[PDB]
Amino acid sequence: ESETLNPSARIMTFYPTMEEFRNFSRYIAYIESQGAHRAGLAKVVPPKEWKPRASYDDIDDLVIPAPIQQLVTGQSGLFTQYNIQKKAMTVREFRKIANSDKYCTPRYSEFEELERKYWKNLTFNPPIYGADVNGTLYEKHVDEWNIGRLRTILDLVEKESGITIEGVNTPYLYFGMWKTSFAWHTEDMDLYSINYLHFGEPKSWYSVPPEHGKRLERLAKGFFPGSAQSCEAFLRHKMTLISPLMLKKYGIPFDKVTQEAGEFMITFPYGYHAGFNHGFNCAESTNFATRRWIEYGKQAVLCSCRKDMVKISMDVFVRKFQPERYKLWKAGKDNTVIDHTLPTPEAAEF
Ligand SMILES: Cc1cc(C(=O)Nc2ccc(O)c(-c3cc(C(=O)O)ccn3)c2)no1
Ligand SMILES: [Mn+2]
Ligand SMILES: [Zn+2]
Repeated sequence: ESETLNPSARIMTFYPTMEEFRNFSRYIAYIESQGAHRAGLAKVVPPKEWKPRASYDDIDDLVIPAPIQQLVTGQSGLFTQYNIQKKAMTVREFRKIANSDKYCTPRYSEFEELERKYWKNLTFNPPIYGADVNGTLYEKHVDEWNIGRLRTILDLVEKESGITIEGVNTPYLYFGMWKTSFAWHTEDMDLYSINYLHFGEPKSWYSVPPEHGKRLERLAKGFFPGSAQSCEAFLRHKMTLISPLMLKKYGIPFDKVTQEAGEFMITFPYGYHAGFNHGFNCAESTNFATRRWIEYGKQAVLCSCRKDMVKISMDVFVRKFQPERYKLWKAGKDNTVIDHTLPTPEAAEF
């Protein structure tokens, strides 16, 4: 049944009506009923009717406390990205650097050309990413798909423990410029994420189906044996860039999509993704959960080499949503096997 929906596991694109767009968790359940999760990544174009903010003219004063310069080293489609923290600057100052002759987008025709220049010049002229800025650009009254308050069961973490985790159950803003990158990764605790491109040049994405995630990890461990030996989940460092030609050379299934201003991207549990920005832009994102995520959370393989890494206690989720398995799980005897093709239980009504 689920196997027969999106059998190619390609990235799907949805055009919800305003009525479908009102209930967040419901529409996520719907696109899962259509097999969208199999790609690991889906695009959602909101109704033309909709807008999270009337104007972005008031934000050039917004502070980016920790701009990051992205040093990239490597060759032959394999790279490691090193972050050099720069001193705080305003959106105004960032935009100026971004559009400057030194850092601005190169001219090009088709997307494949711009993509080629990305992989050829990755290691040159390291750009600056205005990443991980705590905040939201949603107007306080927007009640549809509000990244600040999506109301999924991820809310159980703060509700139960008072714990907030920046960018995970709070919103992050990302100011891009040409050739700024996000490395191959799944989300913390293998959660969902939502990404909204407020304004500016596009953001291009690569994705690998969850059902082939393990194959990507095996490749990554082979190419980086030192890193694999020091950490049980070194891709969570988010420093590892791998070109689509390299994935193609080693038989890893993957898809590409380009995100335009005003569009949503949804990543799904255990969905590996990576990509880059085309030029000056701004994105807002956070994580979220569904009932399906819980098993993923229970089995997520975490970074073993850093204290300050993100770790959510699964206990409250197993008690409340899997009470019959709690004893078994707590005694380490819960051998549930994840089927990456099945849609979340909330999808029943479709
Ligand atoms: C140092 C340091 C920290 C990070 C990081 O946490 N990055 C991160 C953490 C979680 C994510 O989901 C994404 C991410 C970022 C984007 C994007 O930048 O557009 C798109 C998709 N995923 C990126 N990268 O370098
Ligand atoms: Mn991500
Ligand atoms: Zn680690």
